[PDB]
Amino acid sequence: HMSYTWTGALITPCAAEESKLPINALSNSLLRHHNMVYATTSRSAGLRQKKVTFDRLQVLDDHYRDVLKEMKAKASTVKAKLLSVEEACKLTPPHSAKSKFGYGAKDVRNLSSKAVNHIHSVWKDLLEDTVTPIDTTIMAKNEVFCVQRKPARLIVFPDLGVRVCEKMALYDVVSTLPQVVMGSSYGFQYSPGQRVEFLVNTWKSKKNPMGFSYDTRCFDSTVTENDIRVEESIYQCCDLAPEARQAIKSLTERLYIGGPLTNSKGQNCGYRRCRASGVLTTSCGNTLTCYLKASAACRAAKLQDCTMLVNGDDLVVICESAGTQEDAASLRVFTEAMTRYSAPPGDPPQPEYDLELITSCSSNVSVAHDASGKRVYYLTRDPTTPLARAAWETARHTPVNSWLGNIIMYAPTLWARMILMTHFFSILLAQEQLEKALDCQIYGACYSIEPLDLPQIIERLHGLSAFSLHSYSPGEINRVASCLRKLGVPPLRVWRHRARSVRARLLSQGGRAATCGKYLFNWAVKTKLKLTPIFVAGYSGGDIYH
Ligand SMILES: COC1=NC(=O)C(c2cc(C(C)(C)C)c(OC)c3cc(-c4ccc(NS(C)(=O)=O)cc4)cnc23)=CC1
Ligand SMILES: [Zn+2]
Repeated sequence: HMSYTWTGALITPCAAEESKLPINALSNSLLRHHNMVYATTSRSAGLRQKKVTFDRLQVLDDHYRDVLKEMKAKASTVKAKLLSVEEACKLTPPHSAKSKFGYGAKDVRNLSSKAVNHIHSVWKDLLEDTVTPIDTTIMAKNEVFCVQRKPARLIVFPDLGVRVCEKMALYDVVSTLPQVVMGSSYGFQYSPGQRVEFLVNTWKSKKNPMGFSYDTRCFDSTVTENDIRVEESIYQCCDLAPEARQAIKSLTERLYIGGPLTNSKGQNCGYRRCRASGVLTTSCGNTLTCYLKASAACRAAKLQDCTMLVNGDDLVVICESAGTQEDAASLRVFTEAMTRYSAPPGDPPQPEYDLELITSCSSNVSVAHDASGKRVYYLTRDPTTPLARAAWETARHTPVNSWLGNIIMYAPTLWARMILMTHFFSILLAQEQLEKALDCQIYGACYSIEPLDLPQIIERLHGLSAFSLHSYSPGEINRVASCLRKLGVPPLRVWRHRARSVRARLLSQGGRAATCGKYLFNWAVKTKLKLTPIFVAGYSGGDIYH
């Protein structure tokens, strides 16, 4: 039961690949230590192949089937609708991978006869064929990081035509099922603001709180045939159209369980026997399989009052502490159970006795103060990776504007407000690309956002408080400061001086730009202004556009 079998054919790119940070005129106003920032390519694919290739041994006990029986009971109350070709076509990202059968994502979005005719033949094939493995494409992702050098992550996806079919069979499923089965444990339903409220209320609900996070060493590669069939059986509990059931069974058997891996150049690289990173059910499947293994492992560990928060492969549990030694013991039992279930860790979990110390989805809770001086909890993260990607997006146009997603998801943070908002707003002013809508990614889902609508969007995700936050924790201040030192980012005082200019330039433009300057940059001025008023699921790898 190997996660992958290989032939020897290399994972090849489509176009030109850049590993070194591209430098332009705006580069130095953000980052000086350019050699620190790199992007991954198909060059490092071989190392990834080695890492992701291992044999999986599973030992399923009564807690596992007990939890599963509960999940299947909740899943049977779900009703899911079969999407139409048109409905599925409209949920396709505009810069999604083109089909091998002619047409592209925009052809799809325009409901073009060539595309719609092809989508109709794939659907017919799924309904009349449940054995033939569906061909997938293996590709190295091009992602930006800071040093300490990671090998390129892999993306395995079926043809665009198959992807519109997955949308027809499972879009309403992956959207409604995780919330029913897992309830408040399902994280992809929360805004960052509601994610905080949940965590804080959870920590406050425990007498002696204890929290930990669980990082699976390459989760996708640990997902076995069993796990994918289990997922299908969960989906099959729903009230589904007969066409949908059949389509789910064929997509599972032919695509989701495994299949052959093809490079961009058309060769066979090998065979997959685990989770495909670029399928509609990647997020949902991973969330179900993580929650199923962790809930069962919580019971195996006899963990008092387990409160989970699962997002794909990221797990955060908050429970009742039994002292640092018994808690350390319990987590070993948990890690033993998780490994038996074929979900071992990279770094084994550590008990945390302070909410602000648990690392949930590369983020953590932190405290600052509002206008009234009231202690306010918000979500932040290490600015290293966001700032390194921001540097890439200063000289290169990407299909995903990470700086835009980082401004959205981390709006009340010190770093996103001071550096990211300032830098990119001066760029948008200079180019007059302020009214131009930009494509970004949130929870793995593709979004087209008008940058001038940012104060409206931020208020709706965090509240007016995000525009009034101050007096940040010294632990947070120091993480940012040390990061600014690492990458060679100008200090915060430089950014406050720059934000005054951005704000002054923004008021002069009037309209939404004046609101942008008034709400986003109010923190920079010595004469403050009275700021007034103006989430369902995660689709990581799912190929979804809203
Ligand atoms: C640059 O654009 C950004 N867009 C985003 O959506 C976020 C973001 C933020 C957060 C918060 C803690 C701030 C709420 C996340 O946690 C829920 C997020 C969790 C994820 C996430 C994605 C995939 C998976 N699991 S998987 C690999 O597919 O199996 C698990 C979690 C993605 N983005 C998250 C940050 C930056
Ligand atoms: Zn039992």
